Amino acid sequence: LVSLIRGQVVTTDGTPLVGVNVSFVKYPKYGYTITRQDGMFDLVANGGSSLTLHFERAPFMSQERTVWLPWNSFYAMDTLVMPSCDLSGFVRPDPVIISSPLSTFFSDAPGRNPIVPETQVLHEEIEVPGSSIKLIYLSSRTAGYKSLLKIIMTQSLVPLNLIKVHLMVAVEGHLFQKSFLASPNLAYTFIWDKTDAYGQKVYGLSDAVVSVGFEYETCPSLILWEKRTALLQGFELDPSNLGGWSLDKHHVLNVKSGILHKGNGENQFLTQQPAVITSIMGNGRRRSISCPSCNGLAEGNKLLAPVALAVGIDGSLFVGDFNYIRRIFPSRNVTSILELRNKEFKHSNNPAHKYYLAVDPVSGSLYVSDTNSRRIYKVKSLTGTKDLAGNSEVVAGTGEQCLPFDEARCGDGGKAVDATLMSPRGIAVDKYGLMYFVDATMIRKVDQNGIISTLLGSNDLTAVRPLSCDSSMDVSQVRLEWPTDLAVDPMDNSLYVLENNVILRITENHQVSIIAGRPMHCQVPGIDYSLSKLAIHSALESASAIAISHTGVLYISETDEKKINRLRQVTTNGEICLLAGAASDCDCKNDVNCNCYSGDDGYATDAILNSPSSLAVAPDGTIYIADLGNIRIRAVSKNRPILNSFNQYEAASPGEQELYVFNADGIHQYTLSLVTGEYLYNFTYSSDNDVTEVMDSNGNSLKVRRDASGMPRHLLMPDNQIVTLAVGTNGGLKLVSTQTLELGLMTYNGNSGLLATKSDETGWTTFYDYDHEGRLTNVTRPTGVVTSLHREMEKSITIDIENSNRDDDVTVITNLSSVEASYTVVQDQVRNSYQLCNNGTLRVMYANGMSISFHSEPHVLAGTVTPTIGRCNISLPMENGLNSIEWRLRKEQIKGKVTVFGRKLRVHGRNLLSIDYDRNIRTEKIYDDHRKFTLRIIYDQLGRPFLWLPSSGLAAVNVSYFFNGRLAGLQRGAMSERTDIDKQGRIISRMFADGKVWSYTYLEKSMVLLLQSQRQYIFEYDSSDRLHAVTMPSVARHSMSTHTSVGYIRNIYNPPESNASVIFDYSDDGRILKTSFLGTGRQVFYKYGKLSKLSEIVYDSTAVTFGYDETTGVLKMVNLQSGGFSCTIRYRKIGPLVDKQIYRFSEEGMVNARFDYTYHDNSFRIASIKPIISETPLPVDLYRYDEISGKVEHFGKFGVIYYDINQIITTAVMTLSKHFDTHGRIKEVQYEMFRSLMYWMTVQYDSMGRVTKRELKLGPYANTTKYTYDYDGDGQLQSVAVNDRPTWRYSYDLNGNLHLLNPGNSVRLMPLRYDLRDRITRLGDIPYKIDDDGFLCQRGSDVFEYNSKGLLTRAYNKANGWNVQYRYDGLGRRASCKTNLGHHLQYFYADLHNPTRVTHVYNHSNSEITSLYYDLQGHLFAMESSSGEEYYVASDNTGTPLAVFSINGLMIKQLQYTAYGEIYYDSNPDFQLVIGFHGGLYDPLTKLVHFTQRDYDVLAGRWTSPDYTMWKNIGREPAPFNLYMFKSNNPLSNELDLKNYVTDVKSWLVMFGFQLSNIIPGFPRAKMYFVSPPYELTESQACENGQLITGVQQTTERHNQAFMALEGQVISKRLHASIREKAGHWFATSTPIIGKGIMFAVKKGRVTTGISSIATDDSRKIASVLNSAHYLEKMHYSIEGKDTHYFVKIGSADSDLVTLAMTSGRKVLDSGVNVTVSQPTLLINGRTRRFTNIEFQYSTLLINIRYGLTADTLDEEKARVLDQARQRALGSAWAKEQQKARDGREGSRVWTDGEKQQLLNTGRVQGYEGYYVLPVEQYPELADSSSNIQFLRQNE
Ligand SMILES: *[C@@H]1O[C@H](CO)[C@@H](O[C@@H]2O[C@H](CO)[C@@H](O[C@@H]3O[C@H](CO[C@H]4O[C@H](CO)[C@@H](O)[C@H](O[C@H]5O[C@H](CO)[C@@H](O)[C@H](O)[C@@H]5O)[C@@H]4O)[C@@H](O)[C@H](O[C@H]4O[C@H](CO)[C@@H](O)[C@H](O)[C@@H]4O[C@H]4O[C@H](CO)[C@@H](O)[C@H](O)[C@@H]4O[C@H]4O[C@H](CO)[C@@H](O)[C@H](O)[C@@H]4O)[C@@H]3O)[C@H](O)[C@H]2NC(C)=O)[C@H](O)[C@H]1NC(C)=O
Ligand SMILES: *[C@@H]1O[C@H](CO)[C@@H](O[C@@H]2O[C@H](CO)[C@@H](O)[C@H](O)[C@H]2NC(C)=O)[C@H](O)[C@H]1NC(C)=O
Ligand SMILES: *[C@@H]1O[C@H](CO)[C@@H](O[C@@H]2O[C@H](CO)[C@@H](O)[C@H](O)[C@H]2NC(C)=O)[C@H](O)[C@H]1NC(C)=O
Ligand SMILES: *[C@@H]1O[C@H](CO)[C@@H](O[C@@H]2O[C@H](CO)[C@@H](O)[C@H](O)[C@H]2NC(C)=O)[C@H](O)[C@H]1NC(C)=O
Ligand SMILES: *[C@@H]1O[C@H](CO)[C@@H](O)[C@H](O)[C@H]1NC(C)=O
Ligand SMILES: *[C@@H]1O[C@H](CO)[C@@H](O)[C@H](O)[C@H]1NC(C)=O
Repeated sequence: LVSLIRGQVVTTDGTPLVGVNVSFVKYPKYGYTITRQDGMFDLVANGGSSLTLHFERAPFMSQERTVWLPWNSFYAMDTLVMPSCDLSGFVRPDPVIISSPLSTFFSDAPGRNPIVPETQVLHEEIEVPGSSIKLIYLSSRTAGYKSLLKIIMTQSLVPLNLIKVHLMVAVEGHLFQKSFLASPNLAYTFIWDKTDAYGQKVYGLSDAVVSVGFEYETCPSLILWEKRTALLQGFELDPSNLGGWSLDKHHVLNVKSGILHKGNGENQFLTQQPAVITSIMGNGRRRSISCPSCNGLAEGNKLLAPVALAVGIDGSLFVGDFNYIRRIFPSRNVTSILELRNKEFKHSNNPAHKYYLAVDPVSGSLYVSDTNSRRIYKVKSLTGTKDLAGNSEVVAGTGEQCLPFDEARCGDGGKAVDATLMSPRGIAVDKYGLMYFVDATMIRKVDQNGIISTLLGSNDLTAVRPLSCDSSMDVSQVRLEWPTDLAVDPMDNSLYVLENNVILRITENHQVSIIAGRPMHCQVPGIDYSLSKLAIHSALESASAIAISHTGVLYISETDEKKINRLRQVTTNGEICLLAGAASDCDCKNDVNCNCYSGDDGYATDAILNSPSSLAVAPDGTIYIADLGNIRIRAVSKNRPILNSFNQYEAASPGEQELYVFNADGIHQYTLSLVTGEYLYNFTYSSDNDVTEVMDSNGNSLKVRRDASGMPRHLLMPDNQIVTLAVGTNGGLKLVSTQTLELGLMTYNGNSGLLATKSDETGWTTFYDYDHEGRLTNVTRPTGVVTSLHREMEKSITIDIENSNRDDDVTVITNLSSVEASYTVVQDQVRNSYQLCNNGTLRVMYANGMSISFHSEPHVLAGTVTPTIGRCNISLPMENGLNSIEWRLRKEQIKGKVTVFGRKLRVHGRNLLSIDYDRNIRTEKIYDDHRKFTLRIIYDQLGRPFLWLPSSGLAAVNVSYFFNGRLAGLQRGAMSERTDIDKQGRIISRMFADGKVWSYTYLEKSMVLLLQSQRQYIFEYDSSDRLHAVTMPSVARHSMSTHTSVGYIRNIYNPPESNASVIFDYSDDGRILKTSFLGTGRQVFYKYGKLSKLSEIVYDSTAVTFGYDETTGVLKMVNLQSGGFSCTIRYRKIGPLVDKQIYRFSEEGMVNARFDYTYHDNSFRIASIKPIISETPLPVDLYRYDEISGKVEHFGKFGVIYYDINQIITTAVMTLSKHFDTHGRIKEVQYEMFRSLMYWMTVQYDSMGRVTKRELKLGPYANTTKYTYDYDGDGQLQSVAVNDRPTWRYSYDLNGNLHLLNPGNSVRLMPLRYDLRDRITRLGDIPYKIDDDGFLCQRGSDVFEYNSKGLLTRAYNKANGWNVQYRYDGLGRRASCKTNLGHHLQYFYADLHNPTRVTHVYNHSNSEITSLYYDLQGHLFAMESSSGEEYYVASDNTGTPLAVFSINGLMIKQLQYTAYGEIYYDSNPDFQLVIGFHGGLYDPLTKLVHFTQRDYDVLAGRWTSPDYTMWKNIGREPAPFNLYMFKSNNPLSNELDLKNYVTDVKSWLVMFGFQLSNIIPGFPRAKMYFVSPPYELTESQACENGQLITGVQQTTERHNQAFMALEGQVISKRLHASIREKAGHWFATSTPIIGKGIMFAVKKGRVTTGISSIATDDSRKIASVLNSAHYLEKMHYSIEGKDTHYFVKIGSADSDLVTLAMTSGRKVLDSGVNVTVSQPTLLINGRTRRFTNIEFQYSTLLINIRYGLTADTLDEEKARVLDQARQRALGSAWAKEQQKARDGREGSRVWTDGEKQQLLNTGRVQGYEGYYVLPVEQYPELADSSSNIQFLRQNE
């Protein structure tokens, strides 16, 4: 094409000349330029060919300079200044060039984590109301984000004579020059502003030319130069033009650089993807020698034998097609230009008849050199004349072969035409027009005059020295053995020789050196470290051809003709890698049944070549291969989108299942579904190509209302809502707002475009700091938390990530090479490795020992432009640990259009599942390979799934949509739930299939949910749709608030007319830190360690530690320590899988346990469990599975049969048959023993899935009992009839409290009483007591002791004389139960998939172990004793045991329960059953059923504690609720949820018994929990999963998720409006003390504040006072409900009092913040002190500052706050102890009658004092905790 030249002309000193006439003459093209004051010359010339330039000046010598021009680039010419010394064996410069990585990383959740560590990028977002389209900010899409180039020119060792080092950097016309002095480890970092020489923005990717010169003391005039190329990222295109922000769905394609810039922040550098191979000439068949119809199109045109290739100055490819020389024009047409009369059809593949081509860059002359004719020819006419046989002229040679020892030296010194040649081989023509050629074993020159000479002069055997491995010697010392190909480097102007599998370089200074290949001089032990990526250390296997690109890249052809047929690439850095040609399993030359032609229109590295003979590099950088064996010319091109028949470009995202359509200019037209082919988004533009409308598939249009210049004004949302956009004078988006909400408020750093601040409606301001390079260095939050990023750019780029509040330091190390980008994420000694290879492979090597390898293939629909993960190879650290998953993609085309898109999932060559989409009928067929499962998903005209048609006669699921595409209703047979919406899109009605209607009324931020029973719930909201208050039907108002605190976000819930606050403290990343119950003082502290995983849980006097392995990072230990008692759980793992679980106890009587696990070969499936309880080995339980479905076929002694969705559990003795209805609900259970029916149950449901009828037969001879259930207007259980006779009646409060029941078997109707907080107070005559935290305290004479974690530690009754104590493990599970009546049991959890499931019970009274066996629904069905006894359990639809049968099929126990779980009949009370009502642990003493997180009272029919986490989502999903009610007062039916409407393939598969989790490693296992497990338990399972801190970790996750995706499209199953959710913010935000626009940072306990433009004057006053203060770390407490934080200031308060404009008292600011100035006098440990005290307070948040002058000020305040907290802890502990004595309850210590009386009268006991159990020195957070205090006398 066309190139641009730019250079400077200077004098001797360095002054630019004001008058130089720069001239150039080439073909008919003429031109000249005259330099100005700057001394710069700018010229336009044709690229590729060599151009000579003349310079004219008056008092200076007129000089000429010839240069090799790049094809279509901006050439920066060397500076012009207006020979005796010889450097041989001197050290050449070997620079290490490190470029800043490409911005390929982005965030999956910019709202959760905006930090991209590796590229130091800020990825932010703004959610807008009325649309799912977001506004995205990416800090790399700015002017401030510069391109870096670290050039390490010297190492630790400097050559002795080196004095000066010179540097040159050439980027887009710019020429940077700098001189340095010789120093060890000398480096310079070049910064590019992404502009050209004219100050214009450069888009995409650019090439930099780095030149390093070495000046020696021996010769100061000459400098040893070395040229290297580097890739620099330019400006990213801005598609949306919204003040530096983009629309989430709006993309742009850079057509020139081949980059897909997605609006969501995702950048796809398409040219950096695997290279593509295509056939440009030939059809694999030979043409006739006469060449008939050889003049036409190149593609498919028959060849004979392509032996030579050369690219002309025109861009034409000259083909040495044996007999004829054919020219391929840029128009892709072929014309024969020369016929060689000495070529015969027989000698086509003969090496003796092989000739070589070369193009002269001065004049486009083509030179031919035939080895057989012993001459060199020049083609006369390159257009081809009539007589083609005589279109050549002799350049060199007469035709006769001269003898090796010629006297006249084969005509040297004279004319080339008259001279004689030995055997001419490879030819190359220099920049100056000098012709070079290989003549037998030497290199000969043919100059401009026509005189022949010898460069590498042979026969001088005396001066010849063997080839030096490291140093470079002169031409005279070099001897050549079998040289073939020759080429000139268009960047160096050096000559490259291919000689006996070694490539050598001849510089312009006649210096020879090895560039590629390993000679026998230093073969072994030449290199001790062996394998390396360098070309010098890699041996060449039968090399045949060489080619050099204009960027100095060397390509080497290697052909063995048998199996080795490949093309390798050698980059400027000296690294060698495979470019094309896979290793063929078949012999191409010997084997007759062989095809060595494949891979065309696919990836080059996968393709199989056959005998490559010649290479040539095209103007665009594509490599041409003379594939002689396949009679074709093949092209290895950069991966690029191709213009289709419609003049459009197509790119795709397989992960999002989207296809993007762009016009010829790369402007985004449409987004279609990659599966469905239906339009998802349509983009319309203005005349200036500015985006004005985004129209989705549903008809929702988001209009961008613009100005005539394209300036954005506002967004017109699909609901006709206006979102105001205010762009600043710097061009940056300043404000995003609605008529009520301020969605975003942004400031920028000058005109760089770098986001300085970003605020939301809550007033939360985040501050961003960058370095001079525009890389993110700090992120400061209003919590005072700072995230810091530090870069160290060396041979490897290291980024250090630190947080001010945590010790979780993360470091990312990046090593970029020719083959791969290598990443290492380090957390202490735990190292995770990631490798992103050029072939498209992503390899993860986890610290745990497991490795995952994702492999890319071209997409079947989108082509080579989009690689897809079609293979996944997993490796576990074990004997048979290799696993493999495969996705096989297919297509069906009718009339050139896609009809069917098929995907098949395979494991070890077997089909598991097939997901096929038929575009004609709009159906998605999901089917099994063995006729077991079939599901059809029907899509509507808008491309939305609306109907799910399953097999086995199951009820179909169908959905309704509103006009805007939002889900309107769901239906599954007779069951349906519909909604109606406002004009505002708010739900106004909710209709159920039973006729139940809920109304939703909206009145000024308040919502009123009314039921037909006239029960009313009022939800009061914020502008941000977060709850302020909830009024219950009882008219009791619950209140909530959220506020930014110091180091966390505090969420407060206040019960009605109470100050007993329930607080949930969350970190900035959304992790729980503290759970507080201010009513009694209950606290749970959560700590996170160096691996960013849970490290400690502290509550009361109990400390739970989580130990991780120093190297693997896996959870090794969980240790609970509560004084003397210790409970330790230890794990051993095979990668992330548990293979050993140990239980250890410190207690005297308690027994230990061990569980050994084995896994099935080549899987993640558990094969066996071997238990050892109390050093007594138990029998091994074997697990057998179906390899196609993951179905458990055998477990222990039980066998499982699957038919449709029904299951049969069999043994030689028993058969348990479970029958399910069309809705997947249990309809019949049939338990048979010895071919006789022992138990049968039938369940019948109403339209809504409520149990209406249950028939039960308990025993083979017992009668059948019929139970009928009736529900009230709200679906609450009203009555229960036994054989059509009313037996039970239930009634409820307006709040849903059960206030009337028939207890047990009684006819009597008993009333239940409640308080305003819904806490029970009475059950008939029996009084109940619930504490201020909401926990069960007393039931008449029964006393209950619940700890801070909400676990029952002790329960007793002094009157009835019974006492029960419980012990728990570190994961919150009940470990033991011990009574004063002899009972002592221990519980174990051996099931890895169900960690809350009690699998084994150790009984201390008989020393026997009971093994519990559960069915596929989780219900108990069998038991096995270590004594040899076997029991068979009959369980109901809720998993409640109703009957037990002996080993001989005899009913030994029969239970009858009420609807709420109270036992009224027991045939054998002495037979103790561990599992009770609803599958929990039933206690006959307490009458409670224990589930790991909550306890259930069977007498009251409610939970013993509230689930305060309900408050988190009740605002988003408003519904009738009660904190204590059991299953919405429907205890026999499965809880009603939207999950009952099966709208996803994985959920349909689960129903059919399929367990994809067992066959697809990593696939999510379906959760089988009634009660949600505690945080630490779910965390202990998920901690083995890969972290997501860095960008490479997030890239890996995208690969994992895209591989596990089943359906082509998934619906958003939500019948509620989408709410903008913040991390750790649950409720309506309280006004912050740290105002909007104020920066607040707490680094190592030191406070620093900053101010932005938007900050108010009163907010700046608080900032000024808080600056330079010292925060009392870990010493912040909840005092009288207040979130009090302590600070100290060393100096006088005078300066700060002037700022506050006050002297003393209280002042109220504009925000409402209270400022109190006082001078208190404190008495701490007998020491009196008076100081100034400034207090800042808003609602519960309180910030206190103490002023001092001494250095001990911080230490004195620490001693003051701890003593005050000690007084609070002691005051509370003694009060609680006195209350225990008053109530008649058992105290913490055993007191005598005198001690007890002293406590009752005074409040304290003489000689006794409260001491900390957990030391306050290590646990300062427990300083005010009364539950951490123990009363002891001085005897200890
Ligand atoms: C942890 O370990 C603990 C052990 O350290 C463990 O506690 C022990 O648990 C077992 C099993 O539950 C207890 O044994 C039971 O004892 C029952 C009490 O009966 C006593 O009183 C009677 C007087 O009224 C005596 O006649 C009777 O004597 C019999 O037992 C003696 C053994 O001590 C023996 O030497 C005698 O020869 C004599 O046979 C005894 O002293 C007892 O009732 C009970 O038996 C029933 O249950 C067995 C299964 O558990 C059946 O195999 C057996 O056939 C019995 O069933 C019948 O009775 C039930 C209840 O009435 C009915 O539900 C049945 O349908 C059935 O009824 C039919 O048959 C009757 C005639 O047999 C007839 O009258 C009916 O009309 C009907 O036709 C069992 O042996 C043991 O005492 C506990 N030990 C201690 C120290 O606590 C604890 O459970 C473990 N915990 C966990 C969680 O695992
Ligand atoms: C699911 O499909 C059924 C059809 O099988 C839809 O039911 C129809 O609903 C209309 C009212 O909208 C009634 O007039 C028809 O009589 C119903 N058809 C029959 C015979 O079932 C139903 O609306 C769909 N459900 C949802 C929520 O999309
Ligand atoms: C909830 O309110 C009660 C009553 O206002 C507070 O209890 C009082 O606290 C003061 C100071 O500690 C004592 O002098 C009183 O004797 C207490 N009254 C009684 C009878 O308890 C209580 O501290 C408040 N709690 C919270 C969480 O703010
Ligand atoms: C600023 O301080 C005043 C006074 O301490 C707070 O007002 C008191 O609020 C309580 C509880 O709402 C009332 O019982 C008192 O009667 C109020 N006293 C006065 C004199 O107003 C006020 O709430 C504080 N401001 C904020 C936003 O926390
Ligand atoms: C290329 O060759 C075809 C014959 O195969 C001919 O029809 C066409 O006109 C040619 N085009 C050019 C570039 O002259
Ligand atoms: C920002 O981070 C760097 C990390 O090298 C640190 O040196 C610096 O003190 C930080 N500054 C702020 C704003 O805390």
